[PDB]
Parts: sequence; structure tokens; C-alpha cells
Amino acid sequence: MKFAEHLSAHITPEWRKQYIQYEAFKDMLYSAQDQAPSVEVTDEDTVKRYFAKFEEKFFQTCEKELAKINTFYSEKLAEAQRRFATLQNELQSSLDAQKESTGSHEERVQHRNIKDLKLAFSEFYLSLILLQNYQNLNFTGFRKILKKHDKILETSRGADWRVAHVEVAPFYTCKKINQLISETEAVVTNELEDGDRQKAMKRLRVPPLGAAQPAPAWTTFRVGLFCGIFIVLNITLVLAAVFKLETDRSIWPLIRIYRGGFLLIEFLFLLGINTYGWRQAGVNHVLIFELNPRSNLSHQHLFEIAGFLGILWCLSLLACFFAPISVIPTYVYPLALYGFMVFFLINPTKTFYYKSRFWLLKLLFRVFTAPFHKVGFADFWLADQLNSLSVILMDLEYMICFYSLELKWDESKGLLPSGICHKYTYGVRAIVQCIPAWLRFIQCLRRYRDTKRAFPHLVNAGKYSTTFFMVTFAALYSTHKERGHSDTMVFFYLWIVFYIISSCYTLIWDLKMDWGLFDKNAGENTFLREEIVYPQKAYYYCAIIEDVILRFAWTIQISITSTTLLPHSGDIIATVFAPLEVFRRFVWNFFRLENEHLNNCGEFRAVRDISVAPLN
Amino acid sequence: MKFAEHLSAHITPEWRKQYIQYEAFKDMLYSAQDQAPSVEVTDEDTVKRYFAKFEEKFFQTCEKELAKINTFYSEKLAEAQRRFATLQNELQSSLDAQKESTGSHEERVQHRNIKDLKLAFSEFYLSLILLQNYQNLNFTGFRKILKKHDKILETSRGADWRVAHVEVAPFYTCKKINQLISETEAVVTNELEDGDRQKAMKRLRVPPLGAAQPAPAWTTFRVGLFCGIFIVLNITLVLAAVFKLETDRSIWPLIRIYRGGFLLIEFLFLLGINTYGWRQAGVNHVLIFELNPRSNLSHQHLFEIAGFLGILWCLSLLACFFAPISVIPTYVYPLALYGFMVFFLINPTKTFYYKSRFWLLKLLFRVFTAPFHKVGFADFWLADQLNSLSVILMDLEYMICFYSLELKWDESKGLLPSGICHKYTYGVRAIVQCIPAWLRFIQCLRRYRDTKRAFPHLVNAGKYSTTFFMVTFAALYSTHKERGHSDTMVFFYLWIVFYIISSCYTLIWDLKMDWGLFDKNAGENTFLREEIVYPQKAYYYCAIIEDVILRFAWTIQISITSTTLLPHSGDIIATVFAPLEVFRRFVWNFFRLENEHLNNCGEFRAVRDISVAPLN
Ligand SMILES: CCCCCCCC/C=C/CCCCCCCC(=O)O[C@@H](COC(=O)CCCCCCCCCCCCCCC)COP(=O)([O-])OCC[N+](C)(C)C
Ligand SMILES: CCCCCCCC/C=C/CCCCCCCC(=O)O[C@@H](COC(=O)CCCCCCCCCCCCCCC)COP(=O)([O-])OCC[N+](C)(C)C
Ligand SMILES: O=P(O)(O)O[C@H]1[C@H](OP(=O)(O)O)[C@@H](OP(=O)(O)O)[C@H](OP(=O)(O)O)[C@@H](OP(=O)(O)O)[C@H]1OP(=O)(O)O
Ligand SMILES: O=P(O)(O)O[C@H]1[C@H](OP(=O)(O)O)[C@@H](OP(=O)(O)O)[C@H](OP(=O)(O)O)[C@@H](OP(=O)(O)O)[C@H]1OP(=O)(O)O
Ligand SMILES: CC(C)CCC[C@@H](C)[C@H]1CC[C@H]2[C@@H]3CC=C4C[C@@H](O)CC[C@]4(C)[C@H]3CC[C@]12C
Ligand SMILES: CC(C)CCC[C@@H](C)[C@H]1CC[C@H]2[C@@H]3CC=C4C[C@@H](O)CC[C@]4(C)[C@H]3CC[C@]12C
Repeated sequence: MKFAEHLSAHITPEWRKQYIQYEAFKDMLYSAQDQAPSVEVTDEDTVKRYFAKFEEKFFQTCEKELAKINTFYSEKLAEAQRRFATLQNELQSSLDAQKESTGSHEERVQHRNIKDLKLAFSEFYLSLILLQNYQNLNFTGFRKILKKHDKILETSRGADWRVAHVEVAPFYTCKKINQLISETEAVVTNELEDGDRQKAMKRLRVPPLGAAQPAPAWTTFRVGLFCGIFIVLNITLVLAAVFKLETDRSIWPLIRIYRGGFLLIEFLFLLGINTYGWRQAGVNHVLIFELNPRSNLSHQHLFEIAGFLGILWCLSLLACFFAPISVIPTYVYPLALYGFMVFFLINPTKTFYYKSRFWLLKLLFRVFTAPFHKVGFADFWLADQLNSLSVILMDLEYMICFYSLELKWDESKGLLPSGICHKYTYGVRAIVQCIPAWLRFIQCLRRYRDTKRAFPHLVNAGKYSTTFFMVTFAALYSTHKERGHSDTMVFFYLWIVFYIISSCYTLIWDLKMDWGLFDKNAGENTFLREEIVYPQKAYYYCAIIEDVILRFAWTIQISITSTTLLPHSGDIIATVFAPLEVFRRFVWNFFRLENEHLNNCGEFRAVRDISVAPLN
Repeated sequence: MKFAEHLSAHITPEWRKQYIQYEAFKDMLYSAQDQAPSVEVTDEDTVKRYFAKFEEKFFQTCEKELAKINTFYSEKLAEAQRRFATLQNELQSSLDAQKESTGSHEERVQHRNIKDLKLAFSEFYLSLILLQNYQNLNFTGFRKILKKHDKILETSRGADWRVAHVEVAPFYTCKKINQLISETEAVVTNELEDGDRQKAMKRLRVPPLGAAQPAPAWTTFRVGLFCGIFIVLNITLVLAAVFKLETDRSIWPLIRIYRGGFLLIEFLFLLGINTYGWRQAGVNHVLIFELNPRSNLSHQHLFEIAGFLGILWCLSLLACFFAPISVIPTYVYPLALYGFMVFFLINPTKTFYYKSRFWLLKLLFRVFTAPFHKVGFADFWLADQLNSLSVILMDLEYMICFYSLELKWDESKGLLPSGICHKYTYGVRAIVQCIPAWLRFIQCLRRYRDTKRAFPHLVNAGKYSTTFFMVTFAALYSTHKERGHSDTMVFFYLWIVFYIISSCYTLIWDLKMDWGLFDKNAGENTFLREEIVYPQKAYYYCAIIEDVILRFAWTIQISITSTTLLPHSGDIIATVFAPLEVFRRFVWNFFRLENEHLNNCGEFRAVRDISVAPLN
């Protein structure tokens, strides 16, 4: 297990088909050696005529692979040649503009131009480094496979073939890449950094990338520590709940308060697994989300954060069950928990994942002001997640109402004991249901405005608009049934029609457009698409089935929450179906990102394009 | 941080002095660059005269280092040349003997030989590999330091100096090592493995060694998980003990039963830190203990075992406090705990560290039959550890006596209920105190017999014999005072004299012989020895002080045990001082192994010699 794993781990995914096929050659050689077509006694033709036809096919395949590698390298080299000239031309103009001006507003745009140029040069350097690594890996693969050939068949043809063709091949000989690498860093050192090579090389240097670097031991230790503490606290919580809770005490406000924290911690834990799967399968989420290719979080850090927050959630709930303090009222523990969560998110000090938190804060500001910002992939993705995390918004609204009105502060234990805050009487609940759908609807309309293409942005707008009709008719039915009016039946039929319409119209879009399945050119992969990234095929069928089932369950949860069913039945339904929506989104993320990535392949794009701004 | 750390981490402990001094050159260069002796009004001559005297000293130092490297390489090459001829001569004879014999007991006097030859060849291969790595690292160091020189002073002298001298140097040019490596594996493949190259290369191949390999993530995760569970269980145990234990209930048998398990877990946990320190500081415990240089436990596995056993200890004690089952008697939990520990040690299946457990089982068999086996370092070391772990033997003996007579089986919860047992009256306490001292005394006598050297083996024999006198006089005093006799005072004076004699005679041996401090050639390191491995010097003084204090405490614990002091006072005294003896041994291990290792340096030893067994 030396080079097959190494080659599999060190390949740039977008060019996966352009590398040498090490596994194919090995298999061919093994099969041939295994099936030695020997003959009775000794036959010259049997043992030497077979070893005069396999080698020719082997060398024909080798020539084909070498030609493919040469063509790809030449094309990428030409592209780099053109890009360097473009960047050089762009860099001349800023200098030309300033010096003349010298011998506020323009200053800030000039600073922005400097930053944009410094980012574009870094991306160019990264592309050059990737091409160099491509050359090195391909040569190593040829050498090792030819040595294995000469070992297996006990002949010296491969050693001479390597010298005759591979060492003469242009991709091995051409030396323009090193000159480009030297020129780029010289220009960055002189023109931008004012002669300081150390700062420029700190910016330009590339560490190991992809799935080729393990996280530090002190992170794995902390992940395990937090997981163990969380497990033991859960066991103790269940035992205390079974053996200490009274029959008369009402637990429903407590459940409605802690549901949101449970959902958040679960969400983070599942997102960690999503990141692990994306990293392992070869899906480049760093390029899609436009993160820094040299500094970004792994799955260990997300596991670390989820466990740390779970410990605090468990401690707060456990202190609410018991009473470790004889003077502090029992209704300040959820307040402390959520205040600490908020302060952890918005900590201004440069500690505890400050870059990640600031990136997320900027993203959240961009999402909640939808019409006035250009829409990227991250904004779409985050608004989709918020579409499934609306039970948290309901829990927050209910907590605010309960603490404002229905809570008796006079009682020593008033956190656990009417009905005003858990119904849609004033209509706030209907609005808080429709906020995230409204954000996605506005984003789709803005995208149509920018692109000026009717399909498929207006179709998304309608898909998100159906929720408004469904919720409106549910609310009308519920408010007419309780007051005893004669129009209950018409609203019932309208609600069921719009329920089925919404469920079908979201499910079809999920299966056909978001995931890109059921393609005409499926071929052997029945009901799937032509190219698939994840290894097993049972994953796709299981995902289709669970999505079909869980799309019907999700719509009923939203309809039921607005005083539809009897309060007792409704509470048990919402609590159980809430985690299943987060599970459905967790499953959806895999294939949405895979379908997005498969577009990058076939265009062979490995680095994000940066467009420097022009002051003049 | 590229090459200084790399060179520090890949150096061979025994030959550390023989490598290039990268840190010295860097410091010299930096100092010179920093204090540039410029003049006022830019004097050209003055500065060019400074840059005509530093370089000459630099190149003189370079020549000295190159000569040292050349001499060391030549000497090691000659040694390898001689060793190969010796092994080849030994290998001819076995073959010569068998073939003639051919054309049970006889099989035994033949089977072991083959194994010994296969081990000797592996050690020879390892030595050759180490020499090759030495060459590579030294050349890389020269190249990088000369490049840094040419960078700092902005001159091209270093580039030409590297070509003129280093590339011509014999240690770089000589190619006999590769021929030796090829010949060794060819001989192993043909003569011993009967032409199967794969099996021979599996035996001969060397993975990364020393402190250059990281433990797998699934081991660190388990270490952290067990540590977290252990912490939470300890907190719960303390809370339950504070809030549930009754005043009338007697806890002393329970403490005396669980003390031994606590001590064992603490010993394993501290042993892990000892291993970590030995690995980091450069002390080669693998060569001293004669373990396999390619497969051996790290500190993570010891942490892993200690945490797993601590979880079971906590669960058993917690179940003893509570009653989670209403039919199982409360006195079977310690039985289950210790039975599981014993079964884990002696599991015959090839699972859960089978090689380590079998090695330890063979070692324990060798220790407990002292006179009939040759004494190595591992036997001495393990008997010393057992000398400090005698409270466990007392706990086992007391548990055996308590269950047999004192416990009342009929009662539902008789585990924690008068005092017929646990008395230094039977005499089954003085003997169990003196068993480990007896084992070490016998080992020292056997050593003297084998080596035929009076010093220092008979001195150790006397040092371990003093314990017999101290314990005997303590027992005589205690048995005469309780029955009211007139000879109490003479035994009191004898006991105090032998107490002070034993304490002084063990402390002096610890400080002067085991650790090798207070040496005549201390020089700058006052009260220490000339060469020291661990970085800080405060460690040695703190260790001396704590050893002086804790040697006086240890002697009183052994004397107090045999019915001297009032039972209530004695119990609190033996529980507090038991962990401190394990801490004292934990501190002692560091410097004992360091003093043993410093002998290997100066002889330049590695790859321990295997004496092949001759069938003859
Ligand atoms: C009920 C009361 C609750 C009270 C509120 C409690 C809130 C407490 C919450 C605390 C959460 C703290 C988590 C920190 C994560 C930060 C983002 C991140 O990880 O980016 C990572 C990318 O990784 C990915 O793109 C995949 C996951 C992205 C995170 C998306 C949001 C996750 C949380 C959704 C939360 C929804 C919240 C609203 C829910 C309704 C790393 O990016 P980077 O490597 O740093 O980028 C490199 C370049 N750069 C650094 C310059 C950018
Ligand atoms: C109450 C009833 C409880 C009964 C006991 C139940 C609990 C005890 C359970 C024990 C579980 C096993 C733990 C490890 C033991 C295996 C040996 C080992 O670790 O060697 C390691 C080295 O490490 C060292 O050289 C330092 C010594 C380690 C421990 C040695 C004895 C002290 C621990 C025990 C003291 C016992 C005290 C007994 C009580 C006084 C690794 O060696 P290796 O890599 O395998 O070697 C490679 C080549 N070879 C494999 C071919 C050799
Ligand atoms: O010498 P290396 O550079 O380390 O090459 C080794 C080695 O080849 P050699 O034996 O000729 O030295 C292995 O051969 P074995 O000793 O194990 O028989 C070989 O195994 P194969 O016979 O299957 O080629 C293994 O290959 P792998 O790990 O892929 O199984 C391969 O490593 P490389 O792939 O890096 O050449
Ligand atoms: O090119 P490399 O082989 O990676 O050598 C680098 C590099 O040298 P260059 O700049 O000439 O490429 C660093 O230089 P900087 O860019 O950071 O200025 C240098 O730093 P120094 O100036 O201190 O030599 C660093 O050395 P180090 O990590 O020891 O500080 C050194 O790495 P190497 O030691 O492996 O040569
Ligand atoms: C009806 C129910 C049982 C359907 C269950 C579907 C779930 C279990 C399936 C659907 C998609 C699947 C995932 C698809 C992709 C990956 C990435 C791969 O590298 C690890 C397995 C993993 C993470 C799969 C785990 C199992 C999975 C989540
Ligand atoms: C009187 C009391 C406080 C004395 C305490 C002495 C203890 C704390 C001292 C004496 C010997 C010391 C150890 C000596 C060697 C090492 C190896 C080094 O790589 C890590 C520190 C470590 C592990 C030291 C830890 C602290 C230490 C254990």
C-alpha cells in the first residue's frame, strides 16, 4: 500500500480523469500473470506467443496515456501564459494612475484595488503550484508502474521504454513553469510589498492541501473528551428525569424552551459529518463556498464546537431539574445558556475561531437584507438551512412571549407551573413561519432581475410562494373552526389542495433540479445520472425514498403549529418531527453539493477567479 | 521552522554529538549580521576587513566538522564490514552441520538456531539503514546551511565551497553501504526464506523510528473519551459519598479493598508519562529494555489502558454505594472487578494487546523464580517496581482473610457492616512485607555469583537485607508491648536504630549510585554530573529534595503496618502515604533510565547484539 493510496490522496479532483490510470494497469498485469496460458509439456508458441501480444497492447495503452498527459499540460500552460499577461497589464494601470495623481474616496478604492491585486496574484501562484504537482505525480506514476512491469514479467523492456519516450516527453522537459513561478514572486516582492521577501513569501506559500493533512492531536483529544462528558451527562439526565420528576409539574414550557438548543447542537453535529464526507469523496466545497484555500476549518473543529455547546445545554437543563443553589430563581438558567451562546457568536476579541465567526456574521448580515446584495452560492445555501431551522425561531418567539406575559416572577419556582403564547391568535406565528420562505423568494426574484432569465428563477419564486397560500389557508380554517362559522369546509378543502400541491412541487424540484437525477443519459446507472461521485449506489435509492417520505411529514408540521389540532396532540407531534427535518436537510446537502461540483469537472476549473477593481 | 526541528527529531540519540551543529552556525551568522561593525561616513575598507575575517573562521569550522563526519563514517563502515564477515561465517556452519547429519530434542537444538540467525540479520540490516540515514541528513544539513550563508552575506563563496569539498568528501562518495544492503537481503531471501522475497522484505523493512511517528487519531479519541468519562464519574462519586453515606456504616473494609485498584491505576497513568518523557528527551528505552525496534507501545496505549480500568473501578465502587439491583448481594462487586482485571491480563486469545501481555507474563514468570534465571535490566526494573507496589499485596491478603471469616454471607448487605482478622499476630503480614525485598536480595546474590565481583552486588544485598531487621524489630516491639512485657524499651531502641540506618543507606544509594550525581567532574553543573539530558536544571534539585523527604516517610509506613500504632491512627496514615511512594518511584524512573542511557553514549551503541545459538 505505497503508491495507489498516495496517488488517490494527492490528486486534484477537478482533473481526476487526466491523471495516469494506475489501478487499470495493475489489474491488467495481475490478470495476465494469473491466467498463464501454458500448454502441455513445453510449447514455444504457448509461452512466447502470449508474451508477444500482451506487451504490445500494454505499450499502446502507455502511448495513449502519454499523449493525453502531453495535451492537457500544453493547454494549461497556454492558459497560464495568457493569465500572466492579463494580470501584468492590469497591474501597470493602477501605478500609472496614482503616480500621475500624486505628481477619502479615491484612497479607499485604491486600497481595495491593492487588496484585489494581492489576492489575484496569490490565486495565480496557487494554479502554477498545482500544475507543477501534476507533472511530478504523473512522472512518479509512470516510473513506478514500469518498474512493476519489469518485475512481474522478468524483462527489461520497461526500463528502456521509460528512457526512450517518457524522459523525452515535453511535459517532463518543459521548464517555463519554474520561470513563471520565479517571476510572479519577484513581481509581488518588488511592486507590492516594497522589497520585503519574507512577507510576500508568507502570503504566497502553499501548505499541503485536500485530504493530505491530519488535524493535531490536541484537537482529537478535546473532541473525545467533550463527547464522553456529553454521554455521561445524558445518562444522568435521563435517570434524574425518570426518578425525580413529579406528576403534577408541567414540563411543556420547559420542553418548548430547550427544543431550540437541542436542534442547533444536532445541526452542528450533522454539518461536521457533511464536511467529512465532502472532503473524503473528492467534492471541492472550498472552491464552491469561496473559502481560503490555505486556511479553513475541518470536521474536527465543528465536532469540537458541537460537543462544547452540548455540555452547557446538559448542565443548564440538569440544574433546572435539581436546585444546586437555594437562592437563585429557577428561571434564569435558560437565559444564561442563550446569553452565553449569543456572546460566543459575537465575541469581538481575537480568540476562539474569530475568522470563522466574522465570516459567518458577514454572511448572516448579507442574507437578512436580501434584495440589496448580489447572490452567491453561500447566501443561497445559508437561506436554505434557515428554511429548515424555523422551529428555533418559533421557540425564541414563544420564550419571549412567555417571559413577558405568562410568567409569575413572584413564585420561587415559576419556570414550570394561559395558552396565549402558543396559539396564532394575533397572527405572529404565521409571519414567523413565512420569514425564511420570504427571504428565499426575494433572493430568487433578485437573481431573475440580475440574470434576466425566466427559467428557473421564477419557478423557484413560485415554489417558495406556495408556502404562503398553505399557511394562510391553514390559519383561516383554524380561526373559523374555533369560533363556529359555516365556512370551515371550504377552507379545509383549500388547505388540503394547497398542502398536496406544495408537497409535490417541492419534492419534484428536489429530485430533478437540486440533485439532477432521473437523467436521460443515465445509461448503466439506472434512474441516476451518468457520473456519480459517492461509491455505493444504494445511497441514492435510500436518499430518494427517505426524501419522498420526509417531504410529506414536513408540510404537516408547519400547518399543524397554528392552533390546528388539540394542543396536547399538537405538542407531541411537533417535538418528534422537528429533528427529522434537520436529518432531511443533512441528507440533502450531500447530493446538492455533488451536483454543483460535477459542473466544475468537465470545465476543469480548480481556482476561483478574482476580478481586481478599476479605480479609473 | 523547517530544518532545525527536522534535524533535532531525526537524530540518532547515541550519535547525537557526531552530527552537524546547525544551531551553532545559525547563531554565529545571526550575531555577525546583527552587530555590523560599520563606521561613520561609510568607510569601505573597515567593513570589507570585517568581511574578510568572519568567513575564514566559518570555513575553518566547516572543515573541522567535515573531518569529524568523515572519521566517524569510516569507523562505522569498518565495523559493519567486520560484522558481516562474522555473521557469514556463523551462517556457513549450521548448514554444514545439518546436511551432513541428514545425508524431538534434536529438532529443538536446531530450531532455535534458525530463529537467532534471522534476528541477527535483522539487527544488521537496521544498523546499515541507520548509517545510510546519517549520511543523508548530514549532506542535507551542509547544503542548507551553506545556502543560508550565501543568502545572509550576499556572496557566492558557499556555493563553490559545497562543490569543492563536500561533494568530493568520502562520506558522500562511498557506495559500499548500498552493496551491503543488497547482499544482506539477497542472502536472507535465498538461504533462510527459500526464495520468497516478500516474507524476507516484510521482516527486514524499517518504518520511521523514534519520535517521528504520530499515533492514530482513533487512539487519541479513545484516550480523551475515557478521560472524560472518568472525570465525570469521579465527580458523581464524591457527590454521592458526601450526600448518601450514613454515619453508623463502617467504610474501612471498603477503603482497604479499593486502595489496591486505585494504586494500580495511578501507577499505569504515571508510567505513561515516564514513557513520554523518555521518548521526548532522547533516552533510548527501547534499546535498554531490549524491545522490538519496529513494534512497541507508545504512551497513548498506556493512557488508554489506564482510563479503561479506571472506568471499571469507578463503576464498581459506585454500584457498591448504591443498589441498582435488588437481588444481587453487595459483596460481589469487588470480586467481579478483580476477576475481570485478572482475565484481561491472562486472556489467551489474540486480541487486546496480546504481544505486550505475553511479554509481561514471561517477565513476571522470570522475576518470581529469581535464582534460576540470568538477570537482565528488565528483571531488575520490574522487581524494583514491585518493591514499591507492596500495599497491593497487603490489600489482597487482607481481602482474602476478610472474605473467609469476617464477612457474614447470610446478611443481604454485609459488605459494609469484630476484628479477629487483619492483625499482625498471625505473622502473615511481616512475610508479605519482605517478599519483594527478598526477591531483589536473591537477584543481587545471583548477579554476584555470575559476575564474581564483590562490589557493588554484595552492597545491594546488604541494602535490601536491612529491611528484614527493621521489620523484625518492629514486629517484636509491637508483640511485646501489647502483652505487657518488660523488654519493650530495648526493642524500641533497636527499631529506631535500624529505621534510621535503613533510611540513610537507601537514600545514599539512590542519590549516588542509581542516579550518578554528586560527581567529581561536575564542572559548571554544580552537584550534578558532567552530561545531563533533560533541559532544565531545577528538575534535579527538586528531585533530590523530594527524594530526601519521601524516603523518610516510606520507611515509617512499612513499620507502622504491623500492629504498632492504634488501629484508627494507623489506617489514616497508610492511606495517605501509599500514593506518595508511587509518586517517588515515578520520579526515580526518569533519572535511573537517564543514567543507564548515558553509558550507551560514549560507546556509540545501538542495534543490540544478538548472540546466535550454535547447535554444534
Ligand atoms: C435558540 C437560541 C440560539 C441563540 C443563537 C446561538 C448562536 C450560536 C451559534 C454558534 C455557531 C458557531 C459556529 C461557527 C461556524 C462559523 C462558520 C464556519 O464554520 O465557516 C467554515 C466553513 O465551513 C462551511 O462552510 C460549512 C459550515 C458553514 C457554517 C454555516 C453556519 C453553521 C451555523 C449556522 C448558525 C445559524 C444561526 C441561526 C439559526 C436560526 C470555516 O470558514 P473559514 O475556514 O473561517 O473561512 C476561511 C476564510 N475566511 C475565514 C476568511 C472566511
Ligand atoms: C489486582 C489484580 C490485577 C492483576 C493485574 C491486572 C492489571 C495489569 C494489566 C496490565 C496491562 C498491560 C500493560 C502493559 C503490560 C505489557 C508490557 C508492556 O507494556 O511492554 C511495553 C513496553 O513498556 C515498558 O517497557 C514499560 C513497562 C510497562 C509495564 C511493565 C510492568 C508494569 C505494568 C504492569 C505491572 C503489573 C503489576 C502486577 C501487580 C503488582 C511494550 O512492549 P512491546 O511493544 O509489547 O514489546 C515489543 C516486543 N515484544 C512485544 C515481543 C515484547
Ligand atoms: O522498493 P520500493 O520502492 O519500496 O517498492 C515497493 C516494493 O518493491 P520491491 O520489492 O522491488 O522493493 C514492493 O515489493 P515487495 O518487496 O513487497 O514484494 C512492492 O510490492 P509489489 O510486488 O506489489 O509491487 C510495493 O508495492 P505496493 O505497496 O503498491 O504493493 C512497492 O511500493 P511502490 O508502489 O511505491 O513501488
Ligand atoms: O526555499 P526553502 O527550501 O523552502 O528554504 C526556506 C526559505 O528560504 P528561501 O526564502 O530562500 O526560499 C526561508 O526563507 P524566507 O522566505 O522565509 O525568508 C528560510 O528562512 P531563513 O531566512 O531564516 O533562512 C527557511 O528557513 P527556516 O524555516 O529554518 O527559518 C528555509 O527553510 P529551510 O531551512 O528548509 O532551508
Ligand atoms: C430510509 C432511511 C433508512 C434512509 C437512510 C439514508 C441515509 C442513512 C443514507 C443516505 C445518504 C447516505 C450517505 C451518502 C454519502 C455518504 C458519504 C460516504 O463517504 C460515507 C457514507 C455517507 C455518509 C452516507 C451515509 C448513509 C446515508 C446518510
Ligand atoms: C518538592 C516537589 C514539588 C518536587 C516535585 C518534583 C517533580 C514535580 C519534578 C521532578 C522531576 C521532574 C520531571 C523531570 C523530567 C521531565 C521530562 C520533561 O521532558 C518534562 C518535565 C518532566 C516530566 C519533569 C516534571 C516535573 C518533575 C516530575
